[PDB]
Amino acid sequence: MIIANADGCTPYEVARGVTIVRGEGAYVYDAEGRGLIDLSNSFGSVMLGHQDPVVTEAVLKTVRSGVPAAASLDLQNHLAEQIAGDLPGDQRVAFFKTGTAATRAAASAARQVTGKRLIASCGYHGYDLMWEFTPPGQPNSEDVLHCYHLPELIDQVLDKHAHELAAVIIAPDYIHVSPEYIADLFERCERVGVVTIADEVKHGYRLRQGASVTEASVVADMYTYAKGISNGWPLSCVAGDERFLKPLAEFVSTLTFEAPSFAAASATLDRLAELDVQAQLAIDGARFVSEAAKMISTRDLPIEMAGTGAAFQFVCAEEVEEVLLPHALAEGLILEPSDQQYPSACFRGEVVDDALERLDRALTTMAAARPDLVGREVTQLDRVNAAFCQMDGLPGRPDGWSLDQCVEYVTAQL
Amino acid sequence: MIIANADGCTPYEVARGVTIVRGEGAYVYDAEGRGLIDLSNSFGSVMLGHQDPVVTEAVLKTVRSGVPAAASLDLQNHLAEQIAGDLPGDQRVAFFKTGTAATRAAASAARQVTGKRLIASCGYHGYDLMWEFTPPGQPNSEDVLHCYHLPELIDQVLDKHAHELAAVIIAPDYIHVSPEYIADLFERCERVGVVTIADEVKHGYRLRQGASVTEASVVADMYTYAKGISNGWPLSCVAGDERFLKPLAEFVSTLTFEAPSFAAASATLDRLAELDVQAQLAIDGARFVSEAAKMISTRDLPIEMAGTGAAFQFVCAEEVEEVLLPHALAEGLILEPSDQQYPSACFRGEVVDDALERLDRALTTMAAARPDLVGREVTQLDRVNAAFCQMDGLPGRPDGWSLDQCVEYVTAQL
Ligand SMILES: CN[C@@H]1[C@@H](O)[C@@H](O[C@@H]2[C@@H](O)[C@H](O[C@H]3O[C@H]([C@@H](C)O)[C@@H](O)[C@H](O)[C@H]3N)[C@@H](N)C[C@H]2N)OC[C@]1(C)O
Ligand SMILES: CN[C@@H]1[C@@H](O)[C@@H](O[C@@H]2[C@@H](O)[C@H](O[C@H]3O[C@H]([C@@H](C)O)[C@@H](O)[C@H](O)[C@H]3N)[C@@H](N)C[C@H]2N)OC[C@]1(C)O
Ligand SMILES: Cc1ncc(COP(=O)(O)O)c(CN)c1O
Ligand SMILES: Cc1ncc(COP(=O)(O)O)c(CN)c1O
Ligand SMILES: [Cl-]
Ligand SMILES: [Cl-]
Ligand SMILES: [Cl-]
Repeated sequence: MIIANADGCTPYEVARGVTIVRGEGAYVYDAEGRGLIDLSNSFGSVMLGHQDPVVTEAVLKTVRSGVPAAASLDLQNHLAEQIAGDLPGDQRVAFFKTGTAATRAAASAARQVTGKRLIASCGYHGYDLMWEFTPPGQPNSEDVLHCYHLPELIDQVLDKHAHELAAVIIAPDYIHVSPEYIADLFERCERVGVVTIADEVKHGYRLRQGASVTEASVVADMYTYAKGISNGWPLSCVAGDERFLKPLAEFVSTLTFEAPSFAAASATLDRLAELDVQAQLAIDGARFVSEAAKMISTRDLPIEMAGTGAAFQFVCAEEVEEVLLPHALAEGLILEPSDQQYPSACFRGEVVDDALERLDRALTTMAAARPDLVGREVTQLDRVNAAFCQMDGLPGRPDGWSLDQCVEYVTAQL
Repeated sequence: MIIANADGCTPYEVARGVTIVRGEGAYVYDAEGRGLIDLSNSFGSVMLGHQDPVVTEAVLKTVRSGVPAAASLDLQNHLAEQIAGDLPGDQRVAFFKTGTAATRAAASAARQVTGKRLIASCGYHGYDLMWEFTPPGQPNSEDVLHCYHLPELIDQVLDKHAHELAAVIIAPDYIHVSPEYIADLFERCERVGVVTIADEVKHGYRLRQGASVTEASVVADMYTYAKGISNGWPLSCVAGDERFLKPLAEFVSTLTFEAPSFAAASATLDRLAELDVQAQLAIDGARFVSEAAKMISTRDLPIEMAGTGAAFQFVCAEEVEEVLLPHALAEGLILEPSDQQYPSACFRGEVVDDALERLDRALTTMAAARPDLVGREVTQLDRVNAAFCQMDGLPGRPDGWSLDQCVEYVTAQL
């Protein structure tokens, strides 16, 4: 086709054989009027639900005013205050339009302050070539080294380059590793004096009202947000200590301060607080995951639930996931492949029961269509592969694997 | 304040002492209800006028549908077809959210295809550190060399690095240099086989329905657009030959394909065609500039008009511009400093006469407030300084200047 970039982080791939035309709350609707429970939510950018009435009213009033970009100083500063006030310490906030822009800007700030170039990384930070994964110990074309969330690989990069690193940037994750495991990655870098960036683009405002790493007893020099803050409107930020944010003074685009996205984001943060969204998702998602695990068990299918609350995953072999996903779609349940699911604030009350009923039907048709899968075992390699897709790293060194085997595994995935 | 990035390319700086609350058509309105003719138009991102009724209806319908990101395949492909169809050749289109993202992506594509790193540049391509200006012959921190629109500096970089360059990226401009001058910059690079990027972020869809360089008898391997295509909504693109666009397949963000901006952009391109916008601006802007020059002449003030149509500039010393701009604001006319003005499609009919009447009053109060300025001469250095701010380069080597003097001048501006 003529659109060159319809690949990568594009959501709703399971539904490419149907046509989605409307979204409302927890549901999206196809061209035939069928409602589907949406667990993609634009890859987690929709934290409140589609067409949230308060976000929509704020955007509509802003559009109808016609106020041009960079004129709504009170609103822009207010959103910055909202974001900074949820982080421990004294932060300034620089706004961008995508998560990739925010993470590259955070890295650029660290390079400007330290005068160093090399960056070490765990996780996916966006589409820019600076974030392209290369094997352990091999700097990519923009001088970024990738450590795959392993403390031993962080230790190697620190042993060889601690004096040379502008920063370490870590995307936290908690489905397959603990908060203590994530905190240890940050602390190893802090102890040698390396600037830290907590890449909260995925989890910021999803797991709690602020940065996920705060609850892991971590503080970072800079934090990046995008998905959680704006309910599907294109806004992101770097929030961090003044020393690192001052070099971003001129990091501005013509439409950095277009008003509709600021209105959406400020309303989103207020609504997340008002509806107690992250705490309620912890409860409702836990119920979904526990009941899903029970249904899988009674049907003897080779799937395991991992995680809970706002971030959980159907762990299974690729061959099994390729059956699960179409069977769920046929029952009106949209799941993202090779990733966590992304429930929104609308995944509460009867919506959870509706989703469970649809999953129950999908598991029944799956077992009837593919009886050869009933009784199949989930292997260690299934679990490792599922973790590597979800968190873009290894969930610690798997039991029985040497560090060399970990490096060979990761290299083979690229 | 807590917003770290309120500097740089932020529009409406002349109005930082007043509060703008509404925009409609050619006008914005302050908190006291006063209407001001807007010649910033969000630094030229508003090509149709604030709250264009057709763009607004398309956006509102899209917001009210709640359709999530990446679901409106027909609309996304349609916009790509609209853009590619206005360029000679067979293009594919990769979408981004800001002009800076598009120009960095175009440069990255050239690096991927050629396997080379060094880039040569004329003009401003955005806020990323890769676009930070350094003196002639000094590569910046991301291996970009800056040539300041001078053919002799392009020749030096080609003499030293032609075999090494991934691409040359040129932002065209036509206020202070001719289309033939711009074409020569591209042709010098073509002849030695270097990939060319026409950075049309400012002029694409402003001067004609497509790339400005097309009318200068230029073709480029890639083109970047942003300001002209979306009437203030955050959307940009790289449009170019398949060989260069294929490496951008995975250059995607979660909200690359959020629907409101695509609806705005597709409606904007249709409206620009329907209202014959660029041709009509050529006429109305020419009338404004000619009459403005006449009024300046009768009042004997040290200002010269440069350019015409959709892109013109009040050329004067910084000391004079600092009087002109507040005096124009006091008469309800918003001008951008140290740049061209950016009239929109609403700058037609009686709006042009209204703007001329306001300018006439501002010139009268200026002459009465600052009688010492009456009869002052505009110097060569005034003209060169004005060109350097507007086009981020030299308008050819000024008369009587050596190439060394040009290099020293540019170095002193950084
Ligand atoms: C197979 N090589 C992959 C490479 O393709 C790429 O994978 C990304 C992956 O990281 C992204 O996925 C990542 O980002 C998404 C978010 C963007 O929606 C998160 O939801 C998800 O948890 C995270 N794994 C996915 N969206 C696209 C793949 N091409 O980056 C990591 C990698 C291992 O190098
Ligand atoms: C004084 N050093 C400057 C440096 O500050 C910067 O200048 C930019 C300038 O290029 C931009 O201006 C540029 O981009 C704007 C567009 C973005 O609105 C265009 O309208 C304008 O014609 C163009 N000159 C201006 N918006 C911000 C300055 N800091 O980039 C060029 C430079 C010469 O290195
Ligand atoms: C953790 C993380 N960091 C950064 C990014 C990049 O953000 P974006 O897709 O908005 O460019 C992503 C991908 N969305 C992400 O999940
Ligand atoms: C010619 C040119 N190129 C690229 C850019 C960068 O675009 P943006 O401000 O949208 O990031 C600009 C500045 N807007 C520009 O004028
Ligand atoms: Cl709902
Ligand atoms: Cl009007
Ligand atoms: Cl961006």
